[PDB]
Amino acid sequence: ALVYDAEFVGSEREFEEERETFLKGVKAYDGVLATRYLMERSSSAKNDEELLELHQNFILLTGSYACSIDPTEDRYQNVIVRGVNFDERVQRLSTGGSPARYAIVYRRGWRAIAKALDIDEEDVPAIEVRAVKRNPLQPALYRILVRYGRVDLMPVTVDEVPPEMAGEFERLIERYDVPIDEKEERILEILRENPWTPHDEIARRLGLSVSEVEGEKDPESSGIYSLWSRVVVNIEYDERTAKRHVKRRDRLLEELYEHLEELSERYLRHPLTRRWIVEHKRDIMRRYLEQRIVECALKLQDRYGIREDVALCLARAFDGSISMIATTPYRTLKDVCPDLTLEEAKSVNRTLATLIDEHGLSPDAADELIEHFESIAGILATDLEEIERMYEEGRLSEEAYRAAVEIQLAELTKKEGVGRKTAERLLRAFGNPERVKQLAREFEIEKLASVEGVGERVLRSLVPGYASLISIRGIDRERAERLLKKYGGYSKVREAGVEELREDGLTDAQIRELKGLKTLESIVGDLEKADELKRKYGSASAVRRLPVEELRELGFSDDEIAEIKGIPKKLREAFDLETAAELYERYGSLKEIGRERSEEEWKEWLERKVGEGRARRLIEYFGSAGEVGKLVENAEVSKLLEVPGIGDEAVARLVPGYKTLRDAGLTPAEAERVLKRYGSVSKVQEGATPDELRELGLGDAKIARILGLRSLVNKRLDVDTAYELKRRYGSVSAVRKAPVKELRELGLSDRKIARIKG
Repeated sequence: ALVYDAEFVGSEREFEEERETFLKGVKAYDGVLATRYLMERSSSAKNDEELLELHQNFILLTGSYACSIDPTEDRYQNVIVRGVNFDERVQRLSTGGSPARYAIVYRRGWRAIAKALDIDEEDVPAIEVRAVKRNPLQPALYRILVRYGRVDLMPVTVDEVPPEMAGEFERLIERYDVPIDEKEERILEILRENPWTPHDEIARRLGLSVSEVEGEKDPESSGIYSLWSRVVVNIEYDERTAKRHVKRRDRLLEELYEHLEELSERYLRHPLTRRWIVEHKRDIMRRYLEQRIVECALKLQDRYGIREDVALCLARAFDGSISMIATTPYRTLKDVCPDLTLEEAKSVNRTLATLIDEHGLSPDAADELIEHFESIAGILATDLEEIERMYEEGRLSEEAYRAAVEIQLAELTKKEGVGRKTAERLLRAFGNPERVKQLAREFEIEKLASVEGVGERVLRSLVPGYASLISIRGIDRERAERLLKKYGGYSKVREAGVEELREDGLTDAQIRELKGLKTLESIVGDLEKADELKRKYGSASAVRRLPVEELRELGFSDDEIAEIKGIPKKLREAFDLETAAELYERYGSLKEIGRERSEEEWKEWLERKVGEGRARRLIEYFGSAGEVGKLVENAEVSKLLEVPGIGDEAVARLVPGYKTLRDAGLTPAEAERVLKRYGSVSKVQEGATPDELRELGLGDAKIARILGLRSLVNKRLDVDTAYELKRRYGSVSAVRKAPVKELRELGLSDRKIARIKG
């Protein structure tokens, strides 16, 4: 068994009220477990909808009591979870906080707290707060509230859950204006689609690990946990709302149990009473555990390719929890499952994998970092001088200590302009790289520049939008910081009103360059107007290609409108401005504007057959489209082919039957004589004779194809006899069925009769 422990150092009074709080939590979480038990089998739409709400209500109250654990954040010490000291982990965080509540947010973290409070009134006095799918709140936010003991923020009734803490979580994020890095934006993208997307799924879709997605439960980190921490610490604590919540929840917990009892009869023989849950607690927990072990073991095989026996071993030893395994040191994993290979361990523990493969650490040195900092994010969240203090006190080996420092430095030196000495100076002045990165995002340019080594290039790579503004001539460092802070980033500086920027001290040339209004100010002399059009429409091409009515409507004179559209003056007073523009932006220029069946009918007929391009080639070559149409009707193939760009393909599309004759091996001239003489390939097959085709200069081979005789010529019959055989009888098929003696009367030999018949 792994080590869970904690000692209570509060007074006797504080011991009593703390056990009171924890036991209420256990009782609330029993409701989560009991309702979960019922939800395993569906009933009816209205029944399990009522059951779901009850479930969520238990989740809220469990969360609320969890928030109340360790209010003064000093009633516990030496909080140990699975051999790991949580006191040291929470103290390293910039916001600190209760190590007890910190433990609760972890799976089975309640075990350390239950031991400290001597909870023995119930078999498995669990309090969990990691519900995802059925959580009435945004799951990450829910855990962060518990972490920060926000009794004031945690709702005590599903009906009183603010949308901004659930589906509309975006409203809460935008309300307090916190810095958000690129990775966090990628995560929020997924969560906007589905706020209740599991973190393993988010990681899978972003090509990240769970740890990268989650981050530390502190503002100075990166991930969804860090983002929510960044928001929540900005929300002032409401003591009155907290006390109202505390005043109401005990009574609410009883109502939920009364509701549970009545609703349970709708699902079972006997009601689910408080007494029933307590007595069957151990069996309910075991049932949950065994089915989690199965699912976990399968996942270890499917996703991580771990052997079955090893997977089953790991799953049981760690409560069927992948996230518990993924944060467990290699040695601890190998102690409970000796058959585990390092590659298998590196497969599930991405932190271990990265520390070894991407940072050349030994497994033992990596295990030090995992036990002390949990992940890379933990190292980045930790102040440099704190890591150095840990080394001096002999609580970190040399290999582990130096690797920590290198990881902390590399986070900054990967930026252009930042060397080791400058990176180190930034860490000593601002603690950790995450703080340094957040200062840049808050545009604290002067603050960062107070450090030696931090000049223009460093500021260009660290501070978002700084390089963009400082590139504009006449804008120095001081003004860049003012503009960035005032409007909240480069893009919003660029969106600011013209008059605003002028009174900020910017020149019209600077504003023009900022908004890219150059080509639009050339079109119209005003800058505000040019910006309004850039805003209202899209580009210079959009304003230019606008209808003339709307341009006059915008306040443009007809002189300007023609100038904008580029309409020359012999076109302006020749027509009205409406038609003058219509004709100009239809053709290239002025001189290109200088451009049984009728002419237009023949034109559109040609454009349908050979295309508009090839048709114009024909119209230009000859007199008109009516002349081309006259050649087509007379099967003048050769003369049509005299046109450059017009080959067999186009001619075949123009004159019917030509392709057929070309396929049969006839030259264009030969096909022309046939089409002229007979009119159509159909009438050729129906009426033309071999003697007539030989007159047109055709050889016996082509004639066979033309008359469709090759199905008889192949039987070593000549064209003449095949033609006569195909004529007297219906078709080629009918000849084969003809009487033998009837063939003999026609003069056919026994060998030819044999070839025909078989």
